Order: sequence, then structure tokens, then C-alpha cells
Amino acid sequence: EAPAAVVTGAAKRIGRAIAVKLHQTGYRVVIHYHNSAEAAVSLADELNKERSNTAVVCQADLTNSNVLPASCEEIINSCFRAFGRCDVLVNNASAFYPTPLVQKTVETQVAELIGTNAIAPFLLTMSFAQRQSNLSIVNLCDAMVDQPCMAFSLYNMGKHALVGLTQSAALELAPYGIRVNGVAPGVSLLPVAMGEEEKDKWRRKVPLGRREASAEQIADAVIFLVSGSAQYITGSIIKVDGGLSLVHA
Amino acid sequence: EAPAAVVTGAAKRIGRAIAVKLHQTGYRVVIHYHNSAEAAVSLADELNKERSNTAVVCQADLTNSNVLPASCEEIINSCFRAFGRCDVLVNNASAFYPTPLVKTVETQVAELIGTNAIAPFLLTMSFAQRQKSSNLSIVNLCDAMVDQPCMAFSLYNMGKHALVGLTQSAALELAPYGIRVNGVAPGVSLLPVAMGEEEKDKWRRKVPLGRREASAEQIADAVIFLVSGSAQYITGSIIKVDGGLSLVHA
Amino acid sequence: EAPAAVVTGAAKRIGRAIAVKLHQTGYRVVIHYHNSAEAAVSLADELNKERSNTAVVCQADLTNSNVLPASCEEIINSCFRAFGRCDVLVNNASAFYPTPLVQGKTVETQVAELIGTNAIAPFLLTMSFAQRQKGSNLSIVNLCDAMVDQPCMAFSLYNMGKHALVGLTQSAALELAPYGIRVNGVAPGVSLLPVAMGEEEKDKWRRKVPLGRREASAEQIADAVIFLVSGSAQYITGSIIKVDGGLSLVHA
Amino acid sequence: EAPAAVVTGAAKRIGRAIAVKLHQTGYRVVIHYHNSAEAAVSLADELNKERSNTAVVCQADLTNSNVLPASCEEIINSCFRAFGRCDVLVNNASAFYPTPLVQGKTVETQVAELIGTNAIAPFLLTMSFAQRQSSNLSIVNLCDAMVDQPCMAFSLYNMGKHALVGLTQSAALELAPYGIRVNGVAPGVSLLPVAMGEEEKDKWRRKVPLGRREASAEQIADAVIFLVSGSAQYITGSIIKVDGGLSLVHA
Ligand SMILES: NC(=O)C1=CN([C@@H]2O[C@H](COP(=O)(O)OP(=O)(O)OC[C@H]3O[C@@H](n4cnc5c(N)ncnc54)[C@H](OP(=O)(O)O)[C@@H]3O)[C@@H](O)[C@H]2O)C=CC1
Ligand SMILES: NC(=O)C1=CN([C@@H]2O[C@H](COP(=O)(O)OP(=O)(O)OC[C@H]3O[C@@H](n4cnc5c(N)ncnc54)[C@H](OP(=O)(O)O)[C@@H]3O)[C@@H](O)[C@H]2O)C=CC1
Ligand SMILES: NC(=O)C1=CN([C@@H]2O[C@H](COP(=O)(O)OP(=O)(O)OC[C@H]3O[C@@H](n4cnc5c(N)ncnc54)[C@H](OP(=O)(O)O)[C@@H]3O)[C@@H](O)[C@H]2O)C=CC1
Ligand SMILES: NC(=O)C1=CN([C@@H]2O[C@H](COP(=O)(O)OP(=O)(O)OC[C@H]3O[C@@H](n4cnc5c(N)ncnc54)[C@H](OP(=O)(O)O)[C@@H]3O)[C@@H](O)[C@H]2O)C=CC1
Ligand SMILES: Nc1nnc(CCC(=O)c2cccs2)s1
Ligand SMILES: Nc1nnc(CCC(=O)c2cccs2)s1
Ligand SMILES: Nc1nnc(CCC(=O)c2cccs2)s1
Ligand SMILES: Nc1nnc(CCC(=O)c2cccs2)s1
Repeated sequence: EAPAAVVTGAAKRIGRAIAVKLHQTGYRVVIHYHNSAEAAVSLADELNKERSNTAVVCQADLTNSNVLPASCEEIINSCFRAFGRCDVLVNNASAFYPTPLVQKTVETQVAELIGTNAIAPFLLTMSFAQRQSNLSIVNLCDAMVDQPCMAFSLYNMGKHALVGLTQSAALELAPYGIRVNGVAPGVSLLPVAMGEEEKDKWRRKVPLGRREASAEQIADAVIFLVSGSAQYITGSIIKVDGGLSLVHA
Repeated sequence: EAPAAVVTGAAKRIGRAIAVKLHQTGYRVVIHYHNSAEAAVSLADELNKERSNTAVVCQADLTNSNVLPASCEEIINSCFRAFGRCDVLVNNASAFYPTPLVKTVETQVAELIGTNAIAPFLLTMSFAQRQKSSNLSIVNLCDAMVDQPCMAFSLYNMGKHALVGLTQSAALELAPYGIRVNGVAPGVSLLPVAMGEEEKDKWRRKVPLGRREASAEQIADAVIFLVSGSAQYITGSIIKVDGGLSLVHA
Repeated sequence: EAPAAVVTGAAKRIGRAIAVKLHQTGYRVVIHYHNSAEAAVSLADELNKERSNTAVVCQADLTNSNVLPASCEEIINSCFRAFGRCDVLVNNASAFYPTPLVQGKTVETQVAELIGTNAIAPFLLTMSFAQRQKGSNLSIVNLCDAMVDQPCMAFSLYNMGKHALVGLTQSAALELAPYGIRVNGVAPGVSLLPVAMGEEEKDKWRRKVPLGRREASAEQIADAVIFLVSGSAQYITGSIIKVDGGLSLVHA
Repeated sequence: EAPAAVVTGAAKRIGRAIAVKLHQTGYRVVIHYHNSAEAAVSLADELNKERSNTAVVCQADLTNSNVLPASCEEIINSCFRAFGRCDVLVNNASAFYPTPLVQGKTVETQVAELIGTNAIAPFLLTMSFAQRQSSNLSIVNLCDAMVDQPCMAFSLYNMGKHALVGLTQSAALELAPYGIRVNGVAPGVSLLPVAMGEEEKDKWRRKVPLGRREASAEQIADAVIFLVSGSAQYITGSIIKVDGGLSLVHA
């Protein structure tokens, strides 16, 4: 019987490459999504075409709120409903936009940025552990977390909290055989709304190849941390940044 | 004329020693509190006995919610109403209790992330918005043990990591306005009120420097340095005040 | 042809496991040794039995001295002589012992061994490795220490060398990236405990490890090395992977 | 009686600023120097005309060698000879220049100077400081805030400053029981090298978020003075960045 993984924000970009690569490794997958319904459903079809009954979709808003715990419990519950087990959780979903200190309500910006990047991962980790071989969690962190983008306070706080969670849950879940690690991209797939000139400005800064990471290169690191080659690894965060975080201003 | 500071959770313990030390240095002070009204008022009276009209109190719950932004705006406003200015913000208030992975979880999230992280972000926003030979700065009370966390304190540890993030992010963003943003990071200081001496001792014995916890006044000393003219080039720094505790392996 | 790797201190323990696992992945290997000749040759014998002329040995003291540059240039040249290429360098050799601040080697000898092996030799080997490609998956892996910020009592010099090694890892990652040479680290917590250590003291450390109350096997350390040199890590440089079972996360 | 401090590389720039501010705080000072004999004697002269018998100079090469231990032992002995005590050691002296990995002095010499001045000498001075020991004893190591975002082709210099972080933490741990605190001060850009042209100076100035300017030597000395003071009696193994946000700025 094949293991199963939840990947949050799996319909597009990095999360999709992660779900595809896990599926290629033999995992059954829950493709969580928020708005990208048609892409998620299309991805599940593609994966079910390759090996039937190996992929389902699962819709959830991961904004912070009083019902977020129920939503997170449901994501994990859906893996058991589909596959009777849940071996891997990948915390990938993330809101990302500026929140300047000096000038959507601030209430909403806090809920979305802290919710998706930190609180939902925490609640998913809780539900993962409570519902419980080679069990592990991978959190998508940020290699630039100590050299953050200007005016991205709330986002930076979320990713910083995600580091805290990675370490805290590694320590706490170790006695249950659950490993908790992170993969930290620098620049990978650049945001759709970012202009081409700004994209080339970031590309030029990467020491290794003057280019961004492909989604697949990020996924490769995830695959390593969930595999048998990482059985002793927990609380570790692997930068996949082409040296970007090493470059001074 | 005298600068003014806001200290959150200033009724007791570390917050109180910080408020007392800032006042002795010549600052007028907003003593913010949540439940400790009698202690906040007593401190205010003591300080006002030293120099008239130099201390006020301000009550607010710093738990995350829809009203939190308004409460934080109000805390900062109280300093302007009382003193006409606000030169220093000290984010000290903090909830601290275990949240094991395996009182509702949404309230734990609201309390632990609210007090330790979101409230400080909101207060920083409001502090800076109102400033848009002056030495403006913010001190965030962090945790020296943030990368070697207490077992089953994930939410608290997440709040404190977030606070490091804010410290760095706000330092970068507010530097053009000449607002410095720094942190003080205790290891073990004033231990929980009722903790047995045998348990207190277990922690004291781990501290390389003197086998004792930090006094609130020693934590306060580092805050005083960071708000002073001797730290005018220091921003985004987090000073550990831990007697070497974070350096000790398991 | 097959890629070629240099592993320093590869005769025993963690270096042996790294050299073995690299050999099993298809690398030809230079087994460097200082005092462990018998061990290095018997590993080469075992590897060459699997695939003929894929393993050679190379002797050198990695202590800091006026001749260290020459010895490091020769370790790297041994790879080019044997195999015609050098694709991977694993800086594994390490001296490890206490150097108390407050009180039969002299202190200047302790400096030469602890800083030489853990930091200077890695730097010189990195330099020679890079120069011999100055005129396709090139990388260096440095054996670091997960406990570097919570150091063993009275191990100042050792700890200085492992800190220096982090610096080397980052500086060389930055400088060599335009040459397509990646530079990373693997950081064990408690793996194979030293032969010198008493059994009760071994169990003391084993008990502190969150993940399974046991030390890392040498092969688990080697697994992270294999990952870092592989095509699955083509965008990774200046990274240091802890392989410590969560030990570094545990407070006093 | 007045406390006494050793400051390495104290003839000029940041080390001088540190020596001056410790002297203004009431310390007697040992002004260590290597080549800057004239400027060292001149500083000692200025300080002694402020208070008699409160400054001495001490010559020493801090390049790594088999004699370096005796040299460092003698620096410490010189403070006890002049002043009868040694309360503070400041590790300030530092060689700084490129060592490209891919292509002057020999590589042996570069290792000896860059690792010796930045790491080995601080280690041996710490050893001798501790061995020779109301009281407020401490050591301050001049580190680098850009240690994890290093200057291109400065491997050996960066290895040394990294090693200095290791020593700061290792010594803090080991000397705590003796009541000796060990901390660091990490500048980003302070006094730029005299060799650097004004255009490259401004380039570096422009990058600093706080004021678009380098730290003054006095601003560095302030943080040193705090760490040696009674306001820091619980602080050990801490490295204070004095960098105006420089290390926080992405590429
Ligand atoms: N791209 C890069 O260069 C970098 C990425 N990272 C991290 O790696 C991970 C993946 O990156 P990337 O693919 O760019 O991520 P994206 O920014 O593309 O976001 C991925 C998914 O997050 C989901 N999401 C956003 N808001 C919510 C919400 N409120 N509730 C539920 N889901 C939500 C969205 O799903 P939907 O489309 O279904 O609505 C989105 O597709 C993230 O954690 C990111 O922070 C870190 C550094 C750099
Ligand atoms: N003490 C130590 O050893 C350590 C302390 N620290 C940090 O140093 C700082 C001060 O420490 P310490 O004195 O122990 O702090 P305490 O735990 O004593 O808490 C300080 C004050 O926080 C306020 N507070 C708690 N919850 C709320 C809330 N929901 N809304 C508003 N205020 C609230 C309380 O005010 P009220 O009484 O008026 O209700 C409390 O008195 C904290 O940030 C702490 O995390 C870090 C490591 C160790
Ligand atoms: N073992 C563990 O738990 C931990 C290991 N590490 C790092 O992992 C790596 C491997 O660890 P481990 O296998 O225990 O290493 P060892 O301590 O067993 O040393 C490995 C080899 O280093 C070589 N060596 C020692 N001194 C010299 C010298 N002066 N010149 C040349 N070679 C020398 C020796 O070769 P020979 O026998 O041929 O003379 C020795 O066999 C090391 O870098 C270590 O620092 C980090 C943390 C923990
Ligand atoms: N300046 C800056 O922007 C930064 C400085 N720092 C650190 O702060 C500290 C002070 O900086 P700065 O004033 O610029 O230092 P300098 O570069 O001016 O060096 C200070 C002194 O180091 C001494 N020195 C050099 N080589 C030797 C040697 N072989 N033996 C003995 N002494 C030697 C020299 O003494 P003499 O003249 O007597 O021969 C020199 O005057 C240093 O540790 C530096 O690395 C860190 C980051 C940035
Ligand atoms: N959820 C997301 N997090 N980060 C994203 C893109 C990151 C990005 O655009 C840059 C990162 C560093 C310089 S630019 S999407
Ligand atoms: N808000 C608070 N944060 N930390 C507090 C007390 C710290 C404490 O008891 C210990 C911290 C680490 C070992 S014991 S109160
Ligand atoms: N060269 C070596 N480096 N580290 C070695 C053994 C590691 C070891 O015993 C411990 C390291 C940290 C706690 S115990 S050998
Ligand atoms: N001993 C010394 N160390 N650092 C010195 C000057 C540092 C310097 O010029 C810069 C550091 C980072 C950008 S420019 S002298």
C-alpha cells in the first residue's frame, strides 16, 4: 500500500511541482487549494490518469479565523478519508504582499499573512500528529528571512514564526517518530504580478547561475527530506537559494 | 523638556523595572496593563510622587482580534494626549503558557501570537504613523532561548520568532525616519510567581554566569542602553542578556 | 567516464562511509589518510574488488605548517593523476580534543592541528580544487558541527576551527558560484562517538537525542553528502544541513 | 585604585577610540601596537598629560607563529607590570585584505596574519588574561556584522572573524565560573580603509539604512564601554551589531 501526502497550495507553481514529484515517488496526494479550483481538479485528473485513485482535491481558505482549526482538521481528515493514512504534510500555501508600516483592512492582512504562513501550518501539524514508519512534515520557509523585502513586515513575521514552528514541532514530535524540517527558497518562480524588469533584477543577483530556482529544484529538496535518506534529519532547514542570501547589499 | 515612553505590561516584574528605569533617566511614562490595575496605579503614584505628572496608566487587552488595531492606536494616542510626544516604545507584554501539539486553540493562538507579535506590530505601525536631537526608538522583549525552545510551547515560540522578524523588518523600514528598532533577549530572568524553589534552582544551576537568573533591573539596563545616545547607530540588533544560558548544550 | 571524488580522512568511521557511498553511486575515489594506511588500503582493496581501478589512496598530514599548501595541492593532483578529473571534494579529516583556557602538546601544536585540519587544510584544498578547474556537477562538502553554537566545555580551538569552516563554506560558495562549483556543509550532532569515550558517557549523549535516543550512523551522515553532490541539489550552495536528530534544539 | 585595560591595535582608528573612551571612563590603558609606533607613543602622551602614569605602549606582532603565545602572554604581563592589574581585554587588532581562491605575500603568510590577528592571538590573549587572574572582569572581541554576507574573495579574513565568534562563545562558557564575561561588538561599515577612494566609500555609505553613513569610531567604542560596564554584568556570549541595519539589507 502506497504512502499519502497533503500538499497545501498544490494547484500551481511550487506546490504543484512538489505534488507531482511526490506522486512520481509513489505517494498518493491530497491537492489542497483555495481559489485555483480548475487547476487543482486538472492536476488531480493528470495524476489519476497515471495511477488511478491516487489524487484528490481539497478546498480550504487558510486565512486565520475561529474556524481555521476546523478547516485544518478537515484537510488532514480528507487524507484519511481518501487513503486511510497520512504520512507526509507539506506546508506550502502562502499569501505574499507588502504591508507598509507607514502610509484590505490591517485585520485582514494580519489574518491572511500570519494565517497562511504560520497559524495554518501550526494547526495542520497539530491535526497531523493527533490523527497518528516514515512520517514527516516539510514547511516552506524563506532563505531571505533575515534580509527581508522592504515593507513586508507581516509576511516576514509569518515566515519567522514558521522557523519557530519547524524547530518546536521537531522537538515535540520526535518521540512519535515524526520529523519536521523546512526547505527555504531564495528566488524561485517569481510572482505573476511582478514586472519583467524587476524579475531580471532579482535573477542577476543569484551567484549560482544568475537565474531563479525552477519549482522542480525546490521539490527535489522536499523529496529528500521526506525520504529514507533523511531519517536522522529533524529541525533542519535547507536553503535552496543559489547563494542569494550570502550576497551583501 | 522630557521625552516620553510607552511600556506594555508595565505593572509588574520586568515591565515595571523598565518603566522605573526609564523614569529615573528622565522619561515620562505610559504604564500599560491588562489585569493588574492595582499594581499599575501604585507604580504611577510612586513615580508621580517623584516628579508630578510624569506617569499615566492605560488599560488594554493585547489578544489578537478585530479591535486590536484600534486598541494599539489608542495606547500610542494616550502617550501623545498625556505628554505631547512619544519617543520610545517598549513591547514587553507577553502571554506565556504551554500549547502542546498532541481554553480553545483559537484563543491560545489569539493570546500568544497577539501579545508576542501582532500587538507589537500594530503598536509599531501606530508609533511610526504618529512620527511621519530626537532619538526615537523601539525595544522588543525577545527570548534568548528562541532556537532551543521549552517543550510544548510552539505557539509562544512562534510569537517570539515572529517578534525577531518584526524587529529586523521594522528596523529596515523605519531607518529612513530615524526610528531605531532593537531587541533585548532574556534567558531566565524573574521566574513564575509560584514556581517551587527546587524547580527555580534547576534553572538557576544551568546559567554559566553566577548560577542565578537575571534581575528585572539587569534586563532593564540593556533597554536603557538601547534607547540612549550611546546606541545611536544600533538598529535591528537583539542583545542577549542571558548569562551564557543559550550557549549551554543539553 | 565516471566522476571522481576526494574524501579526506576516509580510512575509518564517517569518511569511510562517505567514500563507500560515493563509490556505490558511481564515483571513483581518492581515499586520503594520515596514520591509517592499513585501513585505507583495505578499503581501496574492497572498492577495487567491486570495480577495478576505481579507488586509490593518498597520504598527507593536514596539520598547519609551511608545507601544508604543497600537501593539499598534491591530494588534489592525486585525483587528476589517477582519474583525469576531480568532481567532488569532501573535507572530512578532523582533529578533536580539549584545549582548556585555564590550566603533552604545546599550545602552538594544538593550534596547528585543530585549526589546520578543521579549517586551513579545507581552505587550501578548496583553493587547489578550484585552480585545477580554472582553465559537469562540481561541488565541495564540508563536514561541520551542528553543536557549533552550543560548544563542548573547554573545546575553544576545535570550536574556532569549526566556526572558521562555516565561514569557508559560505565564502567559497559565494566566490566559486560563477565557476559552477557548489560549496555546502553537513553538520552531525552526535554520530559515531570517539573510541576514547567511556561507554557510560556515550549513553549520556545518546539519551539527549530527541529523534530515537541514539547517535547517527556514519551512513546517515553519508546520505546527506550524497544528496548535496547529486543532481537533486543543483541549486544548493552555501547551505549547511544538520543531521543531528534534533540535538541542537535541546535546551540546557 | 583605577581598573586597567589592554587594547590591541590601539594606536589608530577604532582601537584608539576604544582606548580613549576607556581612559575617559577612568581606566588605565595599555596601548598595544605593531607598526604604528609614532601614533601609539603620541596617544600615550595625550592620555598621560590628562592623568599621569595612566597609559603605556606595548609593541607586538600578532601574526601566528610558535612565539605568538609568549608575545600574547607578554602583552598581558605588561598591563600587570605597569598597573598591577588587568580588568579588561579588548581584541581589536586585525589584518584585513583579499585572499582570492582563484588566481605579494606567500599563502602561509596570509594564513598566519589573517587567522593569527583575527582569531589565534585573541585566543591566546584570552588564555593569558584568564591565567593571570569589587571586580568587574571582561573581554570584548571586535567582530564583523557582515560575517554571513562576506566581501567577495576574503575567505581567510572571513574564516578568522567566524573563528572569533566561536571563541567569543567558547570563552564566555568556560570563563563564566571565574566571573569573566566575554562579549563581542560587530561593526558593519565604520571607518573605511585609508586606501579606499571617496567614490567607493560613498558606495558603501549609500547602503546603510540608518543615516546613509558609516559608524564613527566613537559609536563603536560606546558599545564596548557598555559591555565592560556594570550595566552589562549579566551579559556574556553576546555579540552586539553596531551596523545601522547594514546586515539586514538584501542584495
Ligand atoms: N516563489 C519564490 O521565489 C519563493 C517562495 N517561497 C515559499 O515557497 C512556497 C511556495 O511558493 P509559491 O509557489 O510562489 O507560492 P504562491 O505565492 O504561488 O502561493 C501558493 C498558493 O498559496 C495559496 N494561498 C494563498 N492564500 C491562501 C489562503 N488564504 N488560503 C489557502 N491558500 C492560500 C494559493 O492557492 P490558490 O491558487 O488555490 O488560491 C497559492 O496558489 C510558499 O510558502 C512561499 O512563501 C519562499 C521564498 C521564495
Ligand atoms: N521572565 C523571564 O525569565 C523571561 C522573559 N522574557 C520576555 O521578557 C518580557 C517580560 O517578562 P516577564 O516580566 O516575565 O513577563 P510576564 O510573563 O510577567 O508578563 C508581563 C505582562 O504581560 C501582560 N499580558 C499578558 N497577557 C496580556 C494580554 N492578553 N494583554 C495585555 N497584556 C498582557 C500582563 O499584564 P497584566 O499583569 O497587567 O495583566 C503581564 O503582567 C516578556 O516579553 C517575556 O516574554 C523572555 C525570556 C525569559
Ligand atoms: N563523530 C561525530 O559525532 C561528529 C563528527 N563531526 C565531523 O564529522 C567529520 C568526521 O567525523 P569522525 O569520523 O568522527 O572524524 P574522526 O575524529 O574519526 O577523524 C577522522 C579522520 O581525520 C583524520 N585526521 C586527524 N588528524 C589529522 C591530521 N592531522 N592530518 C590529516 N588527517 C587527520 C584521521 O585520519 P587517520 O586515521 O588516517 O590518521 C581520522 O581518522 C569530522 O569533520 C567531524 O568534525 C562533527 C560533529 C560530530
Ligand atoms: N573598519 C570597519 O569598517 C570595520 C572594522 N571591523 C573590526 O573592528 C576592529 C577595528 O577596525 P579598524 O580600526 O578598521 O582596524 P584596522 O584595519 O585599522 O586595524 C587596526 C590595527 O590592527 C593592527 N594589526 C594589523 N596587523 C597586525 C599584526 N600582524 N600584529 C599586530 N597588530 C596588527 C594594526 O596595528 P599597527 O597600526 O600598530 O601596525 C592596525 O592599526 C577590527 O577588528 C576590524 O576587523 C569590523 C567590520 C568593519
Ligand atoms: N508565497 C510567496 N512567497 N514568496 C514569493 C515570491 C518571492 C519573491 O518574489 C522574492 C524573493 C526575494 C526577492 S524577490 S511568493
Ligand atoms: N512572558 C514570559 N516569558 N517567559 C517567562 C518566564 C521564563 C521561564 O520561566 C523560563 C524560560 C526558560 C527556562 S525557564 S514569562
Ligand atoms: N572529529 C570529531 N568531531 N567530533 C567528534 C565526536 C563528537 C562528540 O563526541 C560530541 C559532540 C558533541 C557532543 S558529543 S570526533
Ligand atoms: N580590520 C578591518 N576590518 N574591516 C575593515 C574595513 C571594512 C570595510 O571596509 C567594509 C566592510 C564591508 C563593506 S566595506 S578594516
